[PDB]
Amino acid sequence: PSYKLTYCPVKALGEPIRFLLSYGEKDFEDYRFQEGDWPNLKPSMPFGKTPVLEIDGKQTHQSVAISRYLGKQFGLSGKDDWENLEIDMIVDTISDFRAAIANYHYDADENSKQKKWDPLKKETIPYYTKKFDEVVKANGGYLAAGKLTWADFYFVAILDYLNHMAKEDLVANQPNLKALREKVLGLPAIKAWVAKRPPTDL
Amino acid sequence: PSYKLTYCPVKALGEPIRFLLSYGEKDFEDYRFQEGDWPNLKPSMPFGKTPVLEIDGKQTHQSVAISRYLGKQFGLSGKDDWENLEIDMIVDTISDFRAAIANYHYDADENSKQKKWDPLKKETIPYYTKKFDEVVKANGGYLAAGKLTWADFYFVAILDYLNHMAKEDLVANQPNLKALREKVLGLPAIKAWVAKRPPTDL
Repeated sequence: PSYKLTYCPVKALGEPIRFLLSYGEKDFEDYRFQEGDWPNLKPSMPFGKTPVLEIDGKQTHQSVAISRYLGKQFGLSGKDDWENLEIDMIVDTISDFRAAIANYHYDADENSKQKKWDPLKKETIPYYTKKFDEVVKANGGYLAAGKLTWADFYFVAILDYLNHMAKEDLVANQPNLKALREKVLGLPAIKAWVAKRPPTDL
Repeated sequence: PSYKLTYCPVKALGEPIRFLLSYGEKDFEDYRFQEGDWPNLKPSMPFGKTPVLEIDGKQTHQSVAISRYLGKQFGLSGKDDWENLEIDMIVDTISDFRAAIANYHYDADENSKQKKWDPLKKETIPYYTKKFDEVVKANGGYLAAGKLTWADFYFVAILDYLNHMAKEDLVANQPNLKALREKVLGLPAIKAWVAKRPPTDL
């Protein structure tokens, strides 16, 4: 169909969608709006945020919801309700992890922000990176359902965004996560997209 | 099929699951841990948080992922992929709304917290409540897919928690949302549950 993605000129929450559409070998317009273009676009987005993926004229939003839908379209979802649960559960956990990082990163009060630095690095980050690595090992190198799913694509696609905010390489000391990253980035459709895409830090 | 729910002695993020199980005419152990016991429970949860739902022994977590699953079990999901996407998008949007509220409410610094009050009350709350009201009206009194779905159970179940944090009845002046609440709370299984459940401010 006709796909048009609208998002920031970075990877972040748009990248999982770009990863998935690529893997599905679907052509899509990759519209990246300029900084001064946003006040113009915001009012026409369903809840004033992006990513927004137009699918045959119809607006869709929410990076996770879209990723799940596209996952089912391209054969990357569970075989049954329970596998889809396992996928959904771990991705919402990725979101919790992102929220913990973003809570420091986007904090506008320097005093309060600095207060969150130590806890993030000393408790939160080590905890999740470990738990996630355990989960990956337990599924034989995947995040859920003992196989490659749209969660692996979502996770790896936003990883640079997570690293940038956390100011560290989150999977460097986590071998199963590191291998999952290498694996997903190693898939041809992704490898091909990654060599094409604009380089950004997020 | 056995069910055992583990969560705080409040409504909040556990309530959606209690609502759906009730609606599905399923008995379940509603375990509510005491404050002093949490330090020892935490490590036994998949990622150190509740709600956790044991489904025939198998642990599940993440309020939204669990609700999507149960919703499909009890005939409260989409007829196809597009409809389930529609439901998914509106629920993740509710999560965004909750995060904006929670950002103020859990701000431990009275200085940063106060900066967040006015924007929350003047911009965020009116924005989301009006938008959700439009959607519910445009869907004939439901949050998605023109029919009752698990989105409606999720929204109404957490609404008190949202009201407590926002320090106001958020739907008091949104008639389509107010009618949705009364509709869900009206349901026999819910009404029975609401009468039976321990009462809390959130």
